[PDB]
Amino acid sequence: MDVLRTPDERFTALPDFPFAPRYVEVDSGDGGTLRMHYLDEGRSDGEVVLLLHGEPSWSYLYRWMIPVLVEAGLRAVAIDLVGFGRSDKPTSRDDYTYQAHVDWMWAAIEEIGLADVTLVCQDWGGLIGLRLVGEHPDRFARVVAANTMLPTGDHHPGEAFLAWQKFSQEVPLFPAGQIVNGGSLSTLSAETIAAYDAPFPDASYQAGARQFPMLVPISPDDPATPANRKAWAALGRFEKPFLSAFSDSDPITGAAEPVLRGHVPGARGQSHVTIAGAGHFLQEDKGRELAEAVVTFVRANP
Ligand SMILES: [Cl-]
Repeated sequence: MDVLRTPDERFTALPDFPFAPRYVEVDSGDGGTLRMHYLDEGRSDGEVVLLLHGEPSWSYLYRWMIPVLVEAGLRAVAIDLVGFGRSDKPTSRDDYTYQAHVDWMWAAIEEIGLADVTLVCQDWGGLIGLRLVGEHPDRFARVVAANTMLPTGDHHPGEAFLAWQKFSQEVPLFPAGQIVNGGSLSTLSAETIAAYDAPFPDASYQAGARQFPMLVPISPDDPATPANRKAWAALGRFEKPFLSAFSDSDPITGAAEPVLRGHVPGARGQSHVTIAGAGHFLQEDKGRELAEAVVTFVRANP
């Protein structure tokens, strides 16, 4: 596969993001190697909180949450998906599949060497992350799901998702920063918008961003349907702590909240929260509040 790397000059002086870039290498899947970017902050022996972003964001999305987690004595790790952030970026839309993202993310987790992980996931961070919980439950001590789901293709995704999907394909120029603004209640600053555009100097870097919405299973003939059904079944046996921390103003994922909460046995008896006054990208609107909920949940489940 052919692969681009975003020049480092794109990431100079991003506001509120004083976290050193770290990298791991993973197999591309067709005989080469891809570099993936991650952040690793806080005490080296701290309980790991793994922060996974989705479409079309990157670890920059977690910048308000990281300091709260670190101050609480936790180790915050955030990984950029292939195609995003400071990770390498295959050039063909056909290089990106649900399976490939799952394999790439698992390889990153393994290479970094994370154990007894508290997953915090949103959007595609959870479509990938929750599948990984199903496939490797022993790796995850706890799970926080926020504005996400694990679709098998068996249920209609809702009109809000379909409107996003159509826009993502039809828009002539794909404006990642304005998309994140679109899914936030707060007005993102010009510098924040620029931080989300930083990975994508032009359209040649955006194949992963264009393809993601087409990978969401919305019918049972999806290539991910068999694996997602198996992962869903495994999540239905996950007895370890599971927290629902969805926001109140996200039409795309709102319907998924009670389905996920009801399915996972480890959600029973946990103090689920609704993050008030936040849109889809709830980490932008109420990042501190979500991080505080994660700290409370970790401490309540020693
Ligand atoms: Cl999407």
